Amino acid sequence: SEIGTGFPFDPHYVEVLGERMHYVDVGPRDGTPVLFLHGNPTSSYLWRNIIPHVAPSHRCIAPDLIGMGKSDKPDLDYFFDDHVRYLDAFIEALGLEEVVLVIHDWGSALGFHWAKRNPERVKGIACMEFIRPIPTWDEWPEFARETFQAFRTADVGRELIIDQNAFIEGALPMGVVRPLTEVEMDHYREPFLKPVDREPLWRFPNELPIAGEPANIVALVEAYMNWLHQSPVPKLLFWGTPGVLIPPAEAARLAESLPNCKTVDIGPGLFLLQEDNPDLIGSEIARWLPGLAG
Ligand code: NA
Repeated sequence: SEIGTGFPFDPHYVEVLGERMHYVDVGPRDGTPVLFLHGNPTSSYLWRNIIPHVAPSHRCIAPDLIGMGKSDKPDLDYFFDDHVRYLDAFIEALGLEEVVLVIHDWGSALGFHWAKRNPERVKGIACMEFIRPIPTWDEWPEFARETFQAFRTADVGRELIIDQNAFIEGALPMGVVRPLTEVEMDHYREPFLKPVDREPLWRFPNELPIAGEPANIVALVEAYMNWLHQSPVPKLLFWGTPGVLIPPAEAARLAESLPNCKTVDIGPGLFLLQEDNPDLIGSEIARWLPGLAG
């Protein structure tokens, strides 16, 4: 597939709530910008081979979430609400008005939550392996079930994620169909070389709305899934087999229940669909974008 391992983007940094957040910023500076939101345990690196399909026709902005990627690492609890506050302010610091969202994992919770609060400002949502309510563990795929249950068990989770760096060395390769190369692994490892900096990677999977907990995250996600269900905004939904957060049966269900939703099968896929078929994801987004103007 010739999947590029390089990250050939000029680094940019903007002051947000007294901290520096890194972001990619390429492509033309008129038109509607496309805002790329990664999740755990990733960063803007996740979008490296999708962005070139879009940059020719649209501005691409891809921030690194606070405590992740090349962004500053303040001493926060790194709950979802921390991420909401920082992204809201990133968005304001960049003077963005209307945007198109391209989102994944916790980047999708952030995006969908920002959309619900600012519906008039989002012209489209491209999403994949995104956060929805997981009412039973039974719907979490077997192969990844014990991994995440352990992440969420008291003290054992921290030892795995902070001490063994398990999210990076274990969960991450598991969530990619193809074998990641060492070069790719080293980019992903980069922000988390020091154990103490791995805090956001532990808090996040403990924020996942699974089996009713944490209750506040469940309610928030349900609220944005309800907004999404009601919203006429154009939607582009990428899915793989068997997936992780989004099983093929869930995508098919959403294909019918979500208004103005086009679904796209990337082929074999787990968690980081971007790593398995970035050419289809990129080119489909690029084809879909011009229609957003009406
Ligand atoms: Na997570």
